Amino acid sequence: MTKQEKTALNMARFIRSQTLTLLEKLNELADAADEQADICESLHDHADELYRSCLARFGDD
Amino acid sequence: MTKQEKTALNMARFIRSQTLTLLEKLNELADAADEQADICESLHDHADELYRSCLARFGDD
Repeated sequence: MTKQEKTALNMARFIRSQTLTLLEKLNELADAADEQADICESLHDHADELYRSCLARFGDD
Repeated sequence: MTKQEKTALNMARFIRSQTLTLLEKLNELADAADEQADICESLHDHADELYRSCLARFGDD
């Protein structure tokens, strides 16, 4: 892939990892952050979908 | 807010900022990352919704 695509792929990997870390933190606050943990769950799945879409488009090459 | 809520709010702010940076990068690659830029657009809006939900729940106090 190009260098510019590699930066974007690396950034998508990082965001997926940070949204998982934040989901864990919101889940640890239990009832105090319940709605927020539910939104973040969907955010993490959305981050994972973006990362896999970038890997598929820019990789194997 | 508590210290634990402040960590989660700060993390949600950071993720919102990183998803905007990644959206700009994917938009700069134009047709080469078009589907990915469309997914990331929705990701950034989702990140913004999470941050505003955390600010509303944990703030003004």
